[PDB]
Formats: sequence, C-alpha cells, structure tokens
Amino acid sequence: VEVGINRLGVLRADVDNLGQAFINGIPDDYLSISRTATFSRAMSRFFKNYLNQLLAEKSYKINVIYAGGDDLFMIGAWQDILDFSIVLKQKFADFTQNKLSISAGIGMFREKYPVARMASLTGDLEDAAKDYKPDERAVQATKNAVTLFDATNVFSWDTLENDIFVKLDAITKNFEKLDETGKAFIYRLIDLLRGVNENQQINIARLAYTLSRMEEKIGKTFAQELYNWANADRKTLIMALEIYILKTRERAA
RNA sequence: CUUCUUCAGGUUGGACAGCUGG
Ligand SMILES: [Mg+2]
Ligand SMILES: [Mg+2]
Repeated sequence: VEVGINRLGVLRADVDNLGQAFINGIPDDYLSISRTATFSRAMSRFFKNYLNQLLAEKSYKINVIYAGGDDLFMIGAWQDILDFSIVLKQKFADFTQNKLSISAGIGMFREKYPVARMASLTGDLEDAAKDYKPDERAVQATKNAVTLFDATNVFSWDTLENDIFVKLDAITKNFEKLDETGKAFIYRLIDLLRGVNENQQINIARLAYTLSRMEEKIGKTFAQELYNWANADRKTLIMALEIYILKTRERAA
C-alpha cells in the first residue's frame, strides 16, 4: 500500500446470540434434526467457504487466520480490513436476511506489535462491540455494533456505515486540495473536538476560527457543514476525521 | 487728521490582500 499509515488491521467478528438461535430461534413446531442440521450447515458453510470466496472476489490484502464457526480472525492492511468489515456485515445480513446480527472489533497495530496482544486487544474491542447498548433501559445488549481501534469508539453497524462513512467521503472529497498547513488544521480540529467536553464556549469558538482559516481551500459551505456536525454529531465527526488523517498520512505505508 | 495684520472654503478617497512548493 502506498497511501495511509503503516499499520496492521486485525478484524474479529462474531455472530450475536447464535446459541440463543440454536436453542429457541427455530419455532417449536418446525423442530427436527434435519432442520437443525440445515441451519448448522448454512452457518458453517457461510463462514468458511463464503469468506474464502468473498475475499477472493477482489484482491483484499487480508490474511485470514481463522473463520471456522460463528467467529472470524483476519489480519491485513488496516484500510482493507476496514473496507471489508462493512462488506462482511452486508453479506452476512444478506445471507441470514437480517435474522442474525454480527459484532466486530477492528484493531490497528504496527507490524512488530506482539501477536498475543493484537489478539487480546482485538478480542477486547469485539467484546466492547458486543456490550453495545444505546439505551440503559432495555434488557440485554443490542450487540449489532463494531468497535473502531479502541473500546470508546463503539458504533452500531448502521451508525458506522451511514454516519461515519458519508462523513469520511465528504471529508475526502473536500480535503484533497488542502496544503500541508491544512493537515495541521485538521489535527487542531480533532484536538478541539476532543476537548469540547471540558471547554463549552472557548473551544467551539476556536473551532469556528479554525474552520474560518480552512474555508479558503475547502469552501464556505463545507466549513458550515463541519460546524453543524461538530455541534450535532461530534463523536462520529471525530471518528471520521481521525480515519481521514490515518488514511491520508504521508509517512510511507 | 483714519483703522484693519488677515477673513472666508475645502480636512484623504478609491484598489489589492496572501498565492505557490514540500
Ligand atoms: Mg456469537
Ligand atoms: Mg463465537
């Protein structure tokens, strides 16, 4: 890879409540050993065979360690892993036609990072995604989520795809003609957005000033769009901005 | 043989504003 940060991507996906589906997912009337075997074979053949075939469809830079049953462990270029996470979610949702959900954790590590710690950390992220519960009123976690590089960046799959990826696409399409001072301006935007929690007024003013400085190579309309996002959807905006910085980092790859 | 030693009127306007390269 030529553009991005020289980082390995570790993906760990797991179907939510597959054991519950095997216990009581099938209605009691349609319970037989043949139906149970059909469901088991569907799941197993999907994971093993179809993950192989789907990753062979386009030359993803992935190095699948294990697919097996209900689980997944793949290591590759972090951009390819991030791109294939949504493809995996969509293909699983098609295959099950939205009867089972999948949780994933995506870790980002350097090449010489310990493999034991890669596995442990990405498992922790996958557990955090399985801990996803948007409202503290329901019973049992929603579990249909993905964790992005850190246990604080747990987003649902719909949230991830729609919000984060449309924001990342807009940022990419509006930030490609920035200067090398613009990169530092994006860094400052990220720092200000992270600090907004402990600085309500001065920090939003500083963000407005930074957008003012930027709105000469990005346009006034997108500066206003970023300002609106910062006051409405901040954590998604921070996620998209960090992903853009890591994807466009010119420190080899 | 005379007094005025200066009085009156204008008192800034328009233009450019950061661009390239790593
Ligand atoms: Mg599971
Ligand atoms: Mg499992």
